[PDB]
Amino acid sequence: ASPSINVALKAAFPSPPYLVELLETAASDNTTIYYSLLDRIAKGHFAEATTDKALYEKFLEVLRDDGHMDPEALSAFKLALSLRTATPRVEAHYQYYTATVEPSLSGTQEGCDQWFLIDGEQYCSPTLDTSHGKVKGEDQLRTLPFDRKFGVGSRDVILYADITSKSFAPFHEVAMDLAKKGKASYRVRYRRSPSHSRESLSVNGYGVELVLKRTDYIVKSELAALGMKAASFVMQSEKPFEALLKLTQDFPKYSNSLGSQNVSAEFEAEHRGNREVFLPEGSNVLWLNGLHLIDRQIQPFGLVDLLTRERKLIKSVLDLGLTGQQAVDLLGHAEVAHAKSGDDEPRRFDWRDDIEEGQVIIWLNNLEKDKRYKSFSPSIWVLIHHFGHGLPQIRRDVFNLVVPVDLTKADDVKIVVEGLLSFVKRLIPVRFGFVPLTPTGQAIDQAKVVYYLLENYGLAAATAYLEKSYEEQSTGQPNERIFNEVIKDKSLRPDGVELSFKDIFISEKHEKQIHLSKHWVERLRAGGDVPTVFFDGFPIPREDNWLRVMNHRLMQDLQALQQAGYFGMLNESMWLPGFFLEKALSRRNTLIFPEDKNELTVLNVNKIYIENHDLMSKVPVIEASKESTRDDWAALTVVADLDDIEGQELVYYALRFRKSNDGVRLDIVHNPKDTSRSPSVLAQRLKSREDKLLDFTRFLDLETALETGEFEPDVAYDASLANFLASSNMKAGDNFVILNGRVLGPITSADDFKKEDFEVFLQAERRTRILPVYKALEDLGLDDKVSGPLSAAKLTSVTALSTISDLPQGIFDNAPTVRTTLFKQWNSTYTSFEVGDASTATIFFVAVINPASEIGQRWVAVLKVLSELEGVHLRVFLNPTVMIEELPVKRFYRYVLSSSPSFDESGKVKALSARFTGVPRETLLVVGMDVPPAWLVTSKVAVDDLDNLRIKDIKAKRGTEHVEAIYELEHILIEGHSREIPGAHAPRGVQLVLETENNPHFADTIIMANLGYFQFKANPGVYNIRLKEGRSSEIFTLESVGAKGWGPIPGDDNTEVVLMDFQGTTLYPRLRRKPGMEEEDVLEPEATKSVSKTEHAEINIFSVASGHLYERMLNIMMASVMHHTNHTVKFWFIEQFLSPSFKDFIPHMAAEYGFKYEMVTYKWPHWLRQQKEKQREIWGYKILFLDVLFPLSLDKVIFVDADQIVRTDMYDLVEHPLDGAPYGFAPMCDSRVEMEGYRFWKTGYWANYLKGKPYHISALYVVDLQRFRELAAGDRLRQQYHALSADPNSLANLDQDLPNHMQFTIPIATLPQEWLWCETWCSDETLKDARTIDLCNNPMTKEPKLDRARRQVPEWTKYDEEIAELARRVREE
Ligand SMILES: *[C@@H]1O[C@H](CO)[C@@H](O[C@@H]2O[C@H](CO)[C@@H](O[C@@H]3O[C@H](CO)[C@@H](O)[C@H](O[C@H]4O[C@H](CO[C@H]5O[C@H](CO)[C@@H](O)[C@H](O)[C@@H]5O)[C@@H](O)[C@H](O)[C@@H]4O)[C@@H]3O)[C@H](O)[C@H]2NC(C)=O)[C@H](O)[C@H]1NC(C)=O
Ligand SMILES: *[C@@H]1O[C@H](CO)[C@@H](O[C@@H]2O[C@H](CO)[C@@H](O[C@@H]3O[C@H](CO)[C@@H](O)[C@H](O)[C@@H]3O)[C@H](O)[C@H]2NC(C)=O)[C@H](O)[C@H]1NC(C)=O
Ligand SMILES: *[C@@H]1O[C@H](CO)[C@@H](O[C@@H]2O[C@H](CO)[C@@H](O)[C@H](O)[C@H]2NC(C)=O)[C@H](O)[C@H]1NC(C)=O
Ligand SMILES: *[C@@H]1O[C@H](CO)[C@@H](O)[C@H](O)[C@H]1NC(C)=O
Ligand SMILES: *[C@@H]1O[C@H](CO)[C@@H](O)[C@H](O)[C@H]1NC(C)=O
Ligand SMILES: [Ca+2]
Repeated sequence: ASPSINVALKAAFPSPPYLVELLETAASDNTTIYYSLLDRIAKGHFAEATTDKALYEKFLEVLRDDGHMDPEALSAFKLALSLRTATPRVEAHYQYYTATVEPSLSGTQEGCDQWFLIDGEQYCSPTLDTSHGKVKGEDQLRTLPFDRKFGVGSRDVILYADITSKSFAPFHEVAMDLAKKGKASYRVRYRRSPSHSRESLSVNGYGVELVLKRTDYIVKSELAALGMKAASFVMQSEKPFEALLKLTQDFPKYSNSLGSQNVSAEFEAEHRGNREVFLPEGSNVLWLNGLHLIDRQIQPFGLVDLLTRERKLIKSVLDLGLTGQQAVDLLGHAEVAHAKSGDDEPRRFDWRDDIEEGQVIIWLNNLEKDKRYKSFSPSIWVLIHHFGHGLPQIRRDVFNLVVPVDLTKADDVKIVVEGLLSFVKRLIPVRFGFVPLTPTGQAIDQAKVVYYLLENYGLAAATAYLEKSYEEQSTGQPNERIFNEVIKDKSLRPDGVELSFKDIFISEKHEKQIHLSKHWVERLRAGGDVPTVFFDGFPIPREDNWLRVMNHRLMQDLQALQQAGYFGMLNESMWLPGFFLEKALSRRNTLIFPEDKNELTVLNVNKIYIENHDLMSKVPVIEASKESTRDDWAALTVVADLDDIEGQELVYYALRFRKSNDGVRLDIVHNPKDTSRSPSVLAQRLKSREDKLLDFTRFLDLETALETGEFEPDVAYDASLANFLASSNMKAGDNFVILNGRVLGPITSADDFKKEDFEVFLQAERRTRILPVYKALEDLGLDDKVSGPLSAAKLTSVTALSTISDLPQGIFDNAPTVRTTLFKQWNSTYTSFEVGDASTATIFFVAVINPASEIGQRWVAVLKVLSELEGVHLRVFLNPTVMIEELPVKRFYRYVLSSSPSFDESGKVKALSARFTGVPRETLLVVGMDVPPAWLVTSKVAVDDLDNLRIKDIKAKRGTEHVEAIYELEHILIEGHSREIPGAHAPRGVQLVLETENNPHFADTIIMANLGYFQFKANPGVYNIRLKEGRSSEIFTLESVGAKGWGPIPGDDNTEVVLMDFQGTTLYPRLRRKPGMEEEDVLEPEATKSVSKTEHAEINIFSVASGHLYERMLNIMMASVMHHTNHTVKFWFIEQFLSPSFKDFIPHMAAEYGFKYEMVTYKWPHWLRQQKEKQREIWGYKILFLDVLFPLSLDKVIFVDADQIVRTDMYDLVEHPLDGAPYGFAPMCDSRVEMEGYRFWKTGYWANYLKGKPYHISALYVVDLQRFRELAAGDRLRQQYHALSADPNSLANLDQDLPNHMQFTIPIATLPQEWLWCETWCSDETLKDARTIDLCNNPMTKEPKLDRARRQVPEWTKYDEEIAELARRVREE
C-alpha cells in the first residue's frame, strides 16, 4: 500500500516433492520414525492428500497419534519444515543418482521406474526373475552419510525409488519382509520423480538490508542519548518485544522521532550496577543454557541444530525427575565448571631410572657436586627467602629435565649440543638429562657408542664425540674416523672398569643398557611421531617452543615450593624433587592421558540403554554391590574380541578389578572380528556362568568357560549388537573400555590396559566427572534422584557432553567451552522482559542486546521466531552506550523466516519475501543480503539499480512506487582447515582438485597459510578431493579430509565429501609428508603459457563495475579493446557486483565482438577482516584474492578499470618483460607541471616511505599469476591488509596503497608511461603517444565523468552508439 520494496531468494536446484520432504524432516536422526512412516505411505494412506497443506495436516495427526512427537517436538518440526532443511538432503540423492547411477547402469531403461540392486544386478520387478544388467562403475554399497539401514543381513539390498507413485508400495513390502526375516539389510535411495515439475525452490532463513549510502549529512549531534532513550521507549510501550522489532527494523527513520514526551525515564541508571559487575555498555551477547554463542551460530539453521542437540541432552536428564530449570542449573554449576578448568591441577609421572637400575639417563649436570655451583649454598632457606625475577641459586637437586633424543637425527642431536649445554654453561639451577631414542638400527648402535664412552672415559669424552659428530659429519651411524680421534687425546685416564674399544656387542652394555632404555621410553610413552619431554614429571611434547612452556611450569613449581616452606612442610633432610613425585604414577597411559587434552569421546548413556535394550539385557552383567555407597558407584562396560588373546586378557583384568571395587557395575560386550559365526554364542556361554563370574582363581578358568557349552544363535541379539557398534562408531574385532560413557580405545595390546590401569581410569574419571556432579547435584538438593550405578552414569555422562566443543578451539574463537551462570547476579526489573513459561521450558535463552546496534536488528528478528516455539524461554537485557561518535544505525532490516509453514489458496506452500513498507521517497539506498555463512548469492531478476535506489526516480521513470528484485542461491560452500602431520602446521601453496564421478575436475583452489584455509563453490551431492597432480602429490599424501571433526576420529581415513545441508560442509583435512621431505611446493625442483591461451584466450582481461553507468562504461572499454586488436580475448568479471541487466546482456556482446567471458567470485573468509563499505569491498577483491579467484590453468591476467578506454593492441602488455616480478603497474604522471600542489605522494609519509620508489596507479596492471602464486604474494597481501586494517584511517584507496606499501617486500615491475594517460596529471602533448586513458577524479573541477568522456575522447560516442543500437536490436529481437 505505502511505497514498498520486495526481495525474494530462490535456489539453484528444483523443489523436491513435498511428500519426501516431510518424511525426511519428520524422521531427522531416527530411523524407526522413517520406516514407521514409510509403511504408512506404502498402505496408500497418504494418497488421499491432494494438496501440500492437506498432506502437511495429515502428518501432524499421524505423528501425534503414533507417539512419534510431543508438543515440543511438533513445534520444532513445523519451524524446520518452514526452513526447508530437508530439501538439500533429498537433492544429494538425485545428484548422486544422476552422476554415478545412470552412467554405470548399462541397458535401455523404460518401465524401470523402481529397481533393487543385488550383487551388481538390477531387477525392475519385485518378482525378481530377470536381471537387466551387470552394473559398471565404482561400488554403490558405500555406506554413505544420507543412507538408512533397516535390519541386519548377510546380503545387502538397495531400492532406488520414486515414492510419489503407487508403483512403489509392492517393491517396499518385498524387502521390508525380507529384512524382517533377516535374509538381508534394507536401505532406500531416491530417484528424481517425473510427477513433479522443474520449478525452482524458494528459500528462507536470510536477511535483507537497505543501506543509506549518504551518511555525510549530520549537523544535531545529541547522539549519545539515542541508545538510552530508545531502550526506555520499549520498556514504556508495554508490548515490548514488538516495539523493539518495529523500532529496530526501521530505526534510521525514527532517530529524530525519539526524545519525545519526557522520554529518558532513567529509572535504569540503577541497572548499571549490572554494568559495574559484568558487561560493558553497547555489547551484544547471547547464551543458550549457559553456552555462549558466537555470531556465526546465530542464524536459523545454526540455532535449530543447537536446540535439537540440547533437548536430546536434557530429556535424558529429566527422566530422573528434574525440571528443565533444575537440569540447566546443574549443568552450569560452579563445582562442574571448576573441574574443566581444573587442568591447572597438574598430573605428574615418575621420570626416575630407579626401575631401570640407574642405567638409562645420561645427565650433563649434578648440582650438589659440579664445582660450577660451588659458589652456591646448599640450604633450604635459600629457596624460601626468594624475591624478584631471578631463579634461585642453590647447591641442591631440585628441578630436573629429561628429554628423549634420537642420535641419528641432526635436529635432535643439535638440541643436546646447543640447547642443553648452553643452559649448563649458563649455571641454571636445573639438572639436564637426556635419553636416546632407539627406533632404528643406527640409533641403537649410537646409543651403545655414547653409553660406552661415558662408562669408561667419562661425560666430556661422550659429549666430545657428539659435538664433533654433529659438526658437518652430522653422523646417522657411528663413525670411527671421528670416534678414534676422540679416544686418541680424550682417552687419557679412562677410570675404573677397563675398555672394550671399536666393537660393541657387550652382553650387558648392549643388552641391559639398550633394553632398559627402551623400557623407560615405553613406560612413559615418551616416543613416536612426537616425543615427550618430562620436566619435574610433567609431560611436555617436543613441539614448537616447549622450553617456553617448561619455563612456565618452572616458575609455577618454584612458587609451589616457597608456600610449603612458609608452612614448614619442608625440612633439611629431604630430596626436593620427591616433593613432586609424592603422588606421581610410575606408568603413563596415552589413552587416559592423551597429550592433546581435547582428544575425548563420550556417549549418551541413556541412549545406549534405550536403543539397544535387547543387547544390554542379555550381556553378562555383574551388578554393583547392595552394600555400597553413592561415592563408590560407577558403571563399566568392556567391549572385546573374545576370539583373540588381547580381547580375553583385557576381560580377565576387568574381572580382577571388580573383585576389589564392590561399587562398580560391569558389562561384557563380545565384539568379534568375524561375524560369519554368530556373536550370540560366546555371550550366551558367559551369561550362564554370570553368577560364578570373578571366581576365576586363574586365567585358564575363563579360557575354558568360553570354549565349553552348546548354544543356539539369538539372532535378535546379533542385530542389536551391530547397531550398538555402528551408533558408537566402533570397528569389528576392536577392544574398548567404557566407564560412565567415556570410551577409550581401540586397545591394540591388552598389556596397555591392566587391572592397575582400570583403577587409575576410575580414580581420574571419578575426580573430574563424577565428583563435580555429586557435589553440585547435592548443593541443589537433587541427590535423591541417583538410585544406582547406571542411574548415576546417565547424569555424569550427560554433563560431560554438555561441555563438548563442536567447533574446534582456535578457529572461530579461542575462548573455552564453559557454561557461565554469571548473569544470574544481575537485577532485572527495569531492563528485562521474559517470554515463555520457565516452569515448562527446556530451552533457556539470555539475550543482551544494544538497541542502537545494527547486529541487534538481526538478533531481535531471529529471537522472536524462536521464542514462538513451545518449550522455549527467553529473557532480554537492553544495554546501550553513551559513546556515540557517529550515527549508530545506518540501514533498514527485514528477516525472511516463519515459525510454521504458510499455505496457498490452491493449497501449495507459500514462498517467503522481505517487504519494506513506508520507504522515504528521496533517500538513496543500497540493497544488501545478510546471508548464512555457507551461502553464495547474486541478483538474478531486477530492473532497478540496486546500488542506487530512489523511489522518486523510479516513480518518475517507471510509474511505480513498488520495487521487486529476485536473487539466486547459486552455490553452497565446502570450506575447511588443513594441517600437516605430525608437526601440525598449515601446508601453504598446496593445490587441491574437487571431483565427481561425472567429471574429475569440478573445481580447484590453493591452501592458504591462514588456518590452512581453502574453499569450493558447490551444490548438494557426493564429491571427492584429490591433491593436484604435480609438486603437491610429489611431496604429500593426504590421509584424510576431516569430515568427522578435528579428530582423528576412527573411520575418517577417507577423502569423501558430501553436502546435504544449508550449513555446507566444514572439513579438517590432514596431510603427512612423504619420505624425508623438507621441500616446499612454491619452489620448483614449462608448457605453462600455451596451455592457458589454448583453454582461455590470447589476452585475459578482468574488471568490476558497481552501477549502471560503470557497467555502461565497461561495455565501451571492452569494445575499444576489440576494435584495437586482431587477437583472441577473454573477459573476466567479479560476478556478484554486476546487475542482472548487465549479466543478461553480455552473451549478445560476445556474439557481436567475438570474445569469450567467464564469471568468477570467492567468498570473503570468516577470519579475514571485512569491509562495511561496499566500495572498499570491491577494491579488496581486486588485490586480496588474485591467486585464488582465477583457475590454476590461467597463466596471467590484466586488470582494466571500467571508466577506461584503450587504443592499443593489448597483447603488448602480456609480452612486456616483468623481470621476475609477480605484477606490473604504471606510475603517476609527472608531465603536468602546474598540478604539483595536488601531488600528495611527494609529502612526508609517502616520500619518506617510498624513498626512491614510485607511487603507482591501480586503474591498470598485469599479474603473472603463475609467479604470483609461486612467490606466495597473496598471503602476504592478506595478512598485511588484516594488520593494517585495525586502524580505520589506514588505507584511503587500498587498491593503490597496498601494492605501494608492499613494493619493498613484493617487487612491482614499473611500466612505461605510454601505458597511461589522465588529463588531471598528464600534459596534452603526452596524449599523442598514450596507449590507454583513465578518467581520474577532477579535483580542481566538479566536471562529471560523462562530460570528461565526450570532451576528452571523441570516439567515445562512436562506441556508445554501437552498444545503443544493439541494445535496441535485442529489445526488438
Ligand atoms: C526414535 O524413535 C522412536 C519414535 O520417535 C522413539 O521411541 C518411541 O517412543 C514411544 C513412546 O513415546 C514408544 O512407545 C513405547 O511402547 C513401549 C511398548 O512397546 C512402552 O513400554 C513404552 O512405555 C514408556 O513410555 C510411556 C509413554 O506414554 C505412552 O503411554 C500410552 C499408554 O496408553 C501408549 O499408548 C503410548 O505409547 C504413549 O507414548 C510412559 O508412559 C511409560 O511409563 C514408559 O516409560 C512406550 O509407550 C515407541 O515404542 C517408540 N517408537 C515409536 C515408533 O514410536 C525413540 O525414543 C527415538 N529415539 C531417538 C534416538 O530419537
Ligand atoms: C540490585 O538491586 C539492589 C536493590 O536494593 C541493590 O542492593 C544494594 O544493597 C546494599 C546492601 O546489600 C544496599 O546498601 C547497604 O545496606 C546495608 C544494610 O541495609 C547498610 O548497612 C549499608 O550502610 C548500605 O546502605 C544498597 O543501598 C542497595 N542498593 C540500592 C540502589 O538500594 C543491588 O546493589 C543491585 N545490584 C545490581 C547488580 O544492580
Ligand atoms: C584487423 O583485420 C581487418 C581485416 O579483416 C583490418 O581491416 C581492414 O581495415 C581497413 C581500414 O580502412 C578497411 O577499409 C578494410 O576493409 C579492412 N579489411 C577487410 C578485409 O575488410 C583491420 O585493420 C585489422 N586491425 C588490426 C588492429 O589489426
Ligand atoms: C517535561 O515536559 C516538557 C517537555 O515535554 C518540558 O516543559 C519539561 O521541561 C520536561 N521536563 C521536566 C523535568 O519537567
Ligand atoms: C622431615 O624429616 C623427616 C625425618 O625426621 C622425613 O620424614 C622428611 O624428610 C620430612 N617429613 C616429611 C613429612 O616429608
Ligand atoms: Ca579509474
